[PDB]
Amino acid sequence: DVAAGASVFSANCAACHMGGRNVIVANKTLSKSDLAKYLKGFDDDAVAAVAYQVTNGKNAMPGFNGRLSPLQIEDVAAYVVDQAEKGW
Ligand code: HEC
Repeated sequence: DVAAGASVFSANCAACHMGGRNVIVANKTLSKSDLAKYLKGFDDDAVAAVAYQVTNGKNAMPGFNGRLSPLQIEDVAAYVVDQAEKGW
């Protein structure tokens, strides 16, 4: 689950979120704080909130709804939440 999410992450996310940052929008990192400050519902269900932004995305953040499977999405989400909580 988290090991799978790691692979989905480096194959589809590392390009912009290397080390849990945000090369495009500097202040929109994948840190615990940022995910809390900007991700709706994050403080309700962390993985679900991340899985949401991943499926739909916004602005410069592309959606993966057609490219990734629901399973691959829940996996990268758990991985991200895991990394945020651990500090990357
Ligand atoms: C570069 C083109 C990106 C790729 C490919 C992915 N993401 Fe992204 N992400 C990007 C931007 C420009 C932004 C911010 C957009 C905005 O204005 O809101 C984001 C944001 C996120 C977030 C929330 C970050 C925060 O506000 O703290 C999440 C949860 C996120 N991105 C996850 C993520 C994952 C798992 C990806 C791989 C499938 C991924 N992103 C790819 C730009 C880019």
